[PDB]
Amino acid sequence: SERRRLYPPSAEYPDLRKHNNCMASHLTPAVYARLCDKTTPTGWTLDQCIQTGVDNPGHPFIKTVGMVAGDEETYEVFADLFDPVIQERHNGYDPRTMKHTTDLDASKIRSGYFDERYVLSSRVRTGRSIRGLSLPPACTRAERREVERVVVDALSGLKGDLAGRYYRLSEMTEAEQQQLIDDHFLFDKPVSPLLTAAGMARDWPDARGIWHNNEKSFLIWVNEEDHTRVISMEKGGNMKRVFERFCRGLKEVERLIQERGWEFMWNERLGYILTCPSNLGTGLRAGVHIKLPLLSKDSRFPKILENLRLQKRGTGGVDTAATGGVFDISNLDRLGKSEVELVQLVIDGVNYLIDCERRLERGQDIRI
Amino acid sequence: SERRRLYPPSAEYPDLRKHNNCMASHLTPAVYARLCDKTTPTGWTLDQCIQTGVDNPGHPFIKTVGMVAGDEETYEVFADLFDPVIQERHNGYDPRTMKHTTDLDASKIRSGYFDERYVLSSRVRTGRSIRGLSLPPACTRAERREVERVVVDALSGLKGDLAGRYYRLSEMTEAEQQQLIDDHFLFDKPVSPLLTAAGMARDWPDARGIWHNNEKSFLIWVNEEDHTRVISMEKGGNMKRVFERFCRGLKEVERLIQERGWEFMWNERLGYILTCPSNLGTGLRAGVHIKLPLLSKDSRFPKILENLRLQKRGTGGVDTAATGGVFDISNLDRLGKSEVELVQLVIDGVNYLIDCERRLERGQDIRI
Amino acid sequence: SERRRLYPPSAEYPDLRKHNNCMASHLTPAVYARLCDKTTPTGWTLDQCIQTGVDNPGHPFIKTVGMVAGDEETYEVFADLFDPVIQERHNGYDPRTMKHTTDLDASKIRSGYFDERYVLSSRVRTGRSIRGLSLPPACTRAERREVERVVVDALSGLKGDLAGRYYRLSEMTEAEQQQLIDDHFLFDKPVSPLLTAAGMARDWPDARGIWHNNEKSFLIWVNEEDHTRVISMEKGGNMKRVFERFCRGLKEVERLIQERGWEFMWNERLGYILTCPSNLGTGLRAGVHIKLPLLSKDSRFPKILENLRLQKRGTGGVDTAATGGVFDISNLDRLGKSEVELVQLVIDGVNYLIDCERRLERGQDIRI
Amino acid sequence: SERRRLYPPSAEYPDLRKHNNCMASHLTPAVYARLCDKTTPTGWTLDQCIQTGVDNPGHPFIKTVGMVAGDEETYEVFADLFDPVIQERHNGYDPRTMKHTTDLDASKIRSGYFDERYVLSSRVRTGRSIRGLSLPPACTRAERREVERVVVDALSGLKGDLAGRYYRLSEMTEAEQQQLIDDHFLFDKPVSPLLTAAGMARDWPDARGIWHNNEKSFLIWVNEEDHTRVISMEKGGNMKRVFERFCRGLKEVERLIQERGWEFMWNERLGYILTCPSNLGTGLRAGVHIKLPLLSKDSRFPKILENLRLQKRGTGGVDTAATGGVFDISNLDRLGKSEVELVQLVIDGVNYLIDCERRLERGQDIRI
Amino acid sequence: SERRRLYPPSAEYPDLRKHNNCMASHLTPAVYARLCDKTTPTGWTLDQCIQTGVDNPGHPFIKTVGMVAGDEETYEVFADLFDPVIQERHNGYDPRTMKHTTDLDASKIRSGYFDERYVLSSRVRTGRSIRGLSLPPACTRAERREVERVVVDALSGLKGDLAGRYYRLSEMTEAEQQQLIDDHFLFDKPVSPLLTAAGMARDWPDARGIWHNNEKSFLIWVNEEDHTRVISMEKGGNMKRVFERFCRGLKEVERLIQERGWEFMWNERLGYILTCPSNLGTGLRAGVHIKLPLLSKDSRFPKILENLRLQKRGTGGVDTAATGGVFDISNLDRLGKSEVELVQLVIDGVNYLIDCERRLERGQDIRI
Ligand SMILES: Nc1ncnc2c1ncn2[C@@H]1O[C@H](COP(=O)(O)OP(=O)(O)O)[C@@H](O)[C@H]1O
Ligand SMILES: Nc1ncnc2c1ncn2[C@@H]1O[C@H](COP(=O)(O)OP(=O)(O)O)[C@@H](O)[C@H]1O
Ligand SMILES: Nc1ncnc2c1ncn2[C@@H]1O[C@H](COP(=O)(O)OP(=O)(O)O)[C@@H](O)[C@H]1O
Ligand SMILES: Nc1ncnc2c1ncn2[C@@H]1O[C@H](COP(=O)(O)OP(=O)(O)O)[C@@H](O)[C@H]1O
Ligand SMILES: Nc1ncnc2c1ncn2[C@@H]1O[C@H](COP(=O)(O)OP(=O)(O)O)[C@@H](O)[C@H]1O
Ligand SMILES: CN(CC(=O)O)C(=N)N
Ligand SMILES: CN(CC(=O)O)C(=N)N
Ligand SMILES: CN(CC(=O)O)C(=N)N
Ligand SMILES: CN(CC(=O)O)C(=N)N
Ligand SMILES: CN(CC(=O)O)C(=N)N
Ligand SMILES: [Mg+2]
Ligand SMILES: [Mg+2]
Ligand SMILES: [Mg+2]
Ligand SMILES: [Mg+2]
Ligand SMILES: [Mg+2]
Repeated sequence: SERRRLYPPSAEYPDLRKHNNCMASHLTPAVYARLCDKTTPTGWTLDQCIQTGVDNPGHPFIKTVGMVAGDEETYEVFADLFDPVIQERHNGYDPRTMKHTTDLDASKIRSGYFDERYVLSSRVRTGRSIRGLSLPPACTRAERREVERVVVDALSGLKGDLAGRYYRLSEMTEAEQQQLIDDHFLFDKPVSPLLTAAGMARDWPDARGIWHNNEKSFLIWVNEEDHTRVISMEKGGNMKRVFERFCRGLKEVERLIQERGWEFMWNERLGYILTCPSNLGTGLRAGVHIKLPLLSKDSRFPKILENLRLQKRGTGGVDTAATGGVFDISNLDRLGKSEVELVQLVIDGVNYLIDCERRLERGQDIRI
Repeated sequence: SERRRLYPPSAEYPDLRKHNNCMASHLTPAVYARLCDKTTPTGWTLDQCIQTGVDNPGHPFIKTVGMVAGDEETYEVFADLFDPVIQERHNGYDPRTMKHTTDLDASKIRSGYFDERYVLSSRVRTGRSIRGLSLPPACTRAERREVERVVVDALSGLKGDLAGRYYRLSEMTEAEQQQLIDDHFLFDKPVSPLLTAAGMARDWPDARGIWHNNEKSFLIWVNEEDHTRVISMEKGGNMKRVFERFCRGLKEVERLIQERGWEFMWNERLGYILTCPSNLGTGLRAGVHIKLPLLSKDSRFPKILENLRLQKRGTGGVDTAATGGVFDISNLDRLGKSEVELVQLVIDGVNYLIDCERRLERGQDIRI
Repeated sequence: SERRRLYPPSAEYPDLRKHNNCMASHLTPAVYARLCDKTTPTGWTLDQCIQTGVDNPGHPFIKTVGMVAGDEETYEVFADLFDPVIQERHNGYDPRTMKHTTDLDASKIRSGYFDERYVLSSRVRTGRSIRGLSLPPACTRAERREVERVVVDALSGLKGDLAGRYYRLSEMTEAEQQQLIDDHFLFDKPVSPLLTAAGMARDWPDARGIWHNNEKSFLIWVNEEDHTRVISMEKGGNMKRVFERFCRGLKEVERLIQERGWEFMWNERLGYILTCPSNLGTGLRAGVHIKLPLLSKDSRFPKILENLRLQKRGTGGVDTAATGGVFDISNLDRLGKSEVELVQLVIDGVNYLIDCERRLERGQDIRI
Repeated sequence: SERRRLYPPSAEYPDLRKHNNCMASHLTPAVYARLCDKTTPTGWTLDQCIQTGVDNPGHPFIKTVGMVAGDEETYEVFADLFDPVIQERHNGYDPRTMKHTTDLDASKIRSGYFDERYVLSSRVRTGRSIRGLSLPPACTRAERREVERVVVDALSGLKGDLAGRYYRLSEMTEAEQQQLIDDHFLFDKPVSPLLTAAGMARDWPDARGIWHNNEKSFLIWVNEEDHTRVISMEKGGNMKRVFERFCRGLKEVERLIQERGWEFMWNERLGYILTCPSNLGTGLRAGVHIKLPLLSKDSRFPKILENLRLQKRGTGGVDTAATGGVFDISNLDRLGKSEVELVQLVIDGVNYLIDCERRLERGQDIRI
Repeated sequence: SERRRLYPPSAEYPDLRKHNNCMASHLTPAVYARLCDKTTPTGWTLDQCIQTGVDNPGHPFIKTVGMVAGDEETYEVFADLFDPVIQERHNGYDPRTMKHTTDLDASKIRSGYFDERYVLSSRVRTGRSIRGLSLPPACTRAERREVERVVVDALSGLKGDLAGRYYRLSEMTEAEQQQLIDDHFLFDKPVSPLLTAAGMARDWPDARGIWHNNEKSFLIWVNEEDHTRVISMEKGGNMKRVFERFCRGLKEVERLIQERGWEFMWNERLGYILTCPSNLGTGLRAGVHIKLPLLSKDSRFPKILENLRLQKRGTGGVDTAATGGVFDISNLDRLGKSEVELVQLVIDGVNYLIDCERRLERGQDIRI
């Protein structure tokens, strides 16, 4: 009968009295009640959006957004809650008002060769989603396999230095996977609290893989946390070369993907659409491992990092803790700035941190 | 969204831990859960069926059914709950298995003349509903006005001794209504707990009325608790004449109503459909007021009345209390027996009560 | 078939040729026809809105609105009929044009101490509804129980002077309920014509209760006529202290209710949404009992009360009559004025009344 | 809203207190209420079925059925009312139980030559409906034009003696139409009470016509009262030749119609479906005009005609009255008997009438 | 279940990596994804629109549009893809912005008499569609037969010189059809790649025909590639007479068609709606066969033709190749210019070609 009553929205309201994520900070009964009936065309709902944040009040060693997107329409359907979260997460960028700009030209990255005695590694990463296919939080098995096929067929066309091979996760022995992970190449096993709580570990390891070139300097993760993750690595401090290779490889990958009639999720308001709102815009993370000695001598690190808009994760893995003083330092914000700007910002911040190696002098300037 | 959850049926289950009506006795969580989604074509629901019983755990000075019907389909839609209630209320008659038979022949009711020193009044009543129109618990204003028009137009054709007039309740002064009520002719004001709790007092006194003959021995209540209530009264103990007049007048009224294309609610399983399950079948109540000085001398009355299947109400209605020793004693069951049988049963029971009035002897036989 | 015809709206139009309530005054065939198809999302309809007014043309000893709301959406869905009624009931306030403002500050209400020889009691009351739950006229059993649980859990957090206990109506003996009612604390039994006609007495006494502090100066009625009624009472003429306690207790109750994810029905156009349109806005009634020998000497009372915008009800109960010259005099209008303004208005009116009623002089100024 | 009530079926029940047609005889409130919601796939309803009977209580000089069909499905959808009417109209044939048989063989119809001094004309007629197209009572303009095109294209193939031409009613001058009607060839103007009341005169004379052979002994009415009416006429009493020509022409017409992918409405339970239930089965009417001076000498005619199952219409149509003693005497029943049987029955009845006509003796045997 | 996923639009995107038609040039993944859900009221879809272009990447000896329309609504529903195609196909005409104008006046077309030693034939053609009926790509058998009936009935009214006869394709022997085709009168057999791939050859030769006058100078193709194709032919270079006859015959045909209540597909934005977007606007093709000896001497022919906006097809048939040096040279664009303008343009271009024979001089001016 239509006379039966539904549970009022406040009855479903989550208990966030001890949570410490942006979703919990920006979620109110009014917003929840307003959005609790809406749904994206593929069936994504607000509860599925905020489940990861509800289940994870903490999650060291960083501040978590606590939300994910199930498809492209999510960011538009639930904008009333995503917009404040995006604005807070990206230090003031306002998706409602301003637009995002992207340029990939390493030529404007003049300089950018770190001290080889302090870095030991440099990486540049981005993510990409295929339009028309649900994101990992919501994708079914068929959609995930479709993403894998599209990406593999497109990547088969890479030639020259970028020429490489695809390795299916389900077809590689445990020893090979462990070796790849320990070498910082392959993505870790599905143990991240966000990955599990959001539902991105379903059907593991089906349809996940890694496509890498022979030198293993160019890599592409398929179906780990985004549809694709394009990575350029180098065991050194030559961020300039890493970024140049990353730019050319990304351009080639985009061209080959678009050749087959597939286009990437993208809108000028948000840039490139990805699952975590923290990866919107460029989705670019340019970072470096940093030397164990000397940087072990820092005391007021968090304030300096926050003022430089740099995020510090432990050694390999955001879910891990720094061992021996080695830190993965990268940019914090990815939306509102272009890739060249973000890479230059990372270079400047890391150079500032290096200059702050006061093993011979004293005093830190912080220098907001 | 379709992902929202409804209140489970047990959440709506009434609290009947102190109720004393047949609905409360025969209502169980399984039945409520099974029937809580169903609804009659006009929108009647189980909650509306059992509201009067839920709101009225007590209601002296009789045992109440605690249910009503909103339309003809109710008794079929919610039969899983009405059938046990009907069976218990009508001392074993099983609506599922057996059928109801009706005969209105005042020839086979020989005798039936009480002692004028003990009765002082004799009345015979029945009810009738117009098919296609909602019952008073659920009828809207338009439906009630339609019932009034149909009944008044049909009754305009009564001729001879039965010839009479219609008096609209909204058009009679308070003094006239009080005089009619105090004379036991007109129905009382809408104060009955069943009438109020079931919703039969909505829009009072709109479309309610009384059609009576000049001698006021033949009366018809329009829209009080059933669509029509046909009554034959006589200030005496001559039940034979009262029943003869009642039978002929009822036959004429039925003929005139059917002449215009309207038919009465009726099915051979239940007989004549009325709002209260206690009035099903014949819907016939034949009773007599009883002497004040004499029957005040009874002590074990309730057992004798129950064994004779006679119900005792106070003078001036069921909601009042007997004063001075005058009681309204009528038949208790109306379904499964024919009108002639019920009238003969009432006569036999009243004669037994008169015989038991032994102011000169002692000892009551009870005589189940 | 779709060729079947519906009863035209005028066929359902109520017969209000003798009614004396605002609904009857402002209801016209055009409005009824326009609104007779609409319905709130929960199924509330215009007929259910106006049933109480249709059934009750009179109801001394005050002028009745004759309408109720089944949920929050009602006031918006049937605004074409509620707006004129609200405007007339609240002496000119126009819900369409102007806005409502609320301030609960016991600082700006200086003075407010009556004469102990003329008052004997001072009370301040307000009502509150939980958003997302149907109002008492339309609420089901599950919704009523949900309201009770939310309110009881929230009120369990009151500490200090306000600390108190909840008493369930179904679990208190008749003697205790009678003692509480006779002491002016508990709400009366469900006999009010409005309460019965509107359908607010369904399932009584299930899920109704009273939460009061140890001193019984702070009380909260649960599910009588609104979802909650917050009351602060004191046997004396010290309205200042009563209002201060009322303000602080109300603020604490609102905070505790909102802590659990529930919010009160409220919109700046109408203020706080309640069942009766006469309680909209602040929903605040500040009143005092009156000494028996004294105000019994008044003769032109009604004009003075109307000019002061004060309502006069009998001793305890709007449905009762004044006995021994003891009157419950409170403010008449609740929407368009703030709580401080209403309390000051009540104080000024009562002080004027005390200044009037001259056993040593003669002549009443009326003083519009 | 779904809470609005519909007019109860008895409110729409027709007033048949003075009607004298089979529909009025066999229509009861129960049947009307049961069937008043049903409808054929094309939208035909019971009211449209019985409109002609409701509007025409009388209609001399015969007994009328008072019903029509809007399409093939009607006879199945409203069988609960058509079946008793068909049974009464066709002297006991039971559509529910027995089946209809058809044979068109002019070999087994030996004899059949009336007295040329008494007949002056012999005619044989049948009707046919095209399956998939609404009947004249319900057909739209497009459907009527489709019927006309199908019939004309099929009839263009008639060769030899049957070769003829189509004449469109809208393209023939009033003088030509009057001459054709007065010669008993063309159908009369749309003035029949049945034709007008049922709705078969809509858009007249659009898409109506007559296709006749050069000798005008073979004719086909298009869209007058059935989709097609096949007629074979002759002057004199040579019924055998008329029936032989009728049979061969009908067979050829059926073959040509079926060649184009169209089939006739037909089911073994009812035979050939036509608008009026009186034309079901064979739909065959074989009749003769009869002598003016002579049969004017009959006195007990109606009983003899009824006992012979012969119907007597006036000359120049059913709606006219016999002039000068000339009568159109044909078979009364068309369903349950085969065409050969019906023609033989007509011959036997007319021969009996001739034998009883001779006034040289006295006494009529009636001879049921 | 609603949780099942659909193939993403890019999965259905056609593979056009080697196609050479305007649809392939102007089709992009974004447009396909945007339009792949839409559909005209009759069920036409984008895939059905572009099937012919997808299946035919080449098709000498001209540039093909690669699209067709299934009904009138197509050009509006899929305008996002048809508009750029129309603009490119009609040398800059913008359907979104500008409007189309039509005038058929053979008075303002003075001159127009070619050299009889170079032409040997002149023809003027247009197409017309009946509003409310699906176009040949999507029309069912019933719709095609309806078009045939409407056109034949209308054309039966042609009188005088234009008087002619209809010849049904299914009723003419192979020899007659071959003779008509070889004489350049009848349309070729259904072998055109566009006709087959678009679905215009379904049910061949049902409901196709040719209506021509006795002199065979005025012809009308029924149901070949448009609903109607009106043609005026004449051996020789007297284009003025051909165009005059064409104009008067077209006006008469339009009048006769409109007399019966049928109107032609037409809107001022696009002109006359036809299946191929290359025939929009006037739908007019005025052309001439050209001399074999002399025009065989052309060397830079294609550039001259393109600059003159003239299209060159082989001898009879767009799908055939020029034999012996005889070419069918007509106007290329049909939308944005009026019929008189197009005919004058054709005359000027053909005269320029004649003057460029240069059998006695040297040098071609091209003369854009
Ligand atoms: N500067 C770096 N040098 C080498 N490896 C890195 C660097 N930054 C990240 N990685 C590798 O990336 C993997 C996953 O890191 P994660 O915190 O998930 O980064 P992301 O945000 O790109 O997922 C780790 O196994 C780590 O070894
Ligand atoms: N035997 C009787 N004699 C006189 N009046 C009677 C008798 N029985 C019932 N009544 C009258 O009928 C009225 C209503 O009685 P009630 O118990 O409601 O009857 P019902 O069973 O028809 O509802 C009362 O005012 C009462 O006086
Ligand atoms: N000034 C007062 N002093 C003591 N009790 C009061 C006062 N005003 C109202 N009450 C109590 O409130 C109860 C209900 O009063 P009612 O007319 O319903 O007011 P409300 O409009 O708040 O419901 C009564 O039982 C009465 O005793
Ligand atoms: N035996 C006959 N001879 C000549 N004409 C006849 C004969 N029977 C019928 N008709 C003609 O048929 C026409 C219509 O008759 P009608 O009663 O409508 O027959 P039907 O019921 O078959 O339509 C009349 O004009 C009448 O002249
Ligand atoms: N100038 C012309 N003279 C004679 N016949 C022509 C001429 N132009 C076209 N045709 C005839 O038209 C027929 C079909 O030509 P087609 O290329 O389909 O033109 P359209 O675009 O009008 O269909 C051919 O059989 C051809 O003989
Ligand atoms: C650790 N997280 C969550 C976040 O960035 O807030 C990732 N999206 N990787
Ligand atoms: C008193 N009652 C209730 C009952 O019979 O149970 C009436 N239906 N009158
Ligand atoms: C007495 N009433 C009715 C009214 O205020 O009109 C209450 N709502 N309490
Ligand atoms: C006269 N009628 C009606 C009837 O047969 O009842 C015709 N159907 N022709
Ligand atoms: C040859 N074609 C295709 C085209 O014009 O592109 C025809 N529509 N005739
Ligand atoms: Mg990661
Ligand atoms: Mg009663
Ligand atoms: Mg109250
Ligand atoms: Mg006829
Ligand atoms: Mg062609």
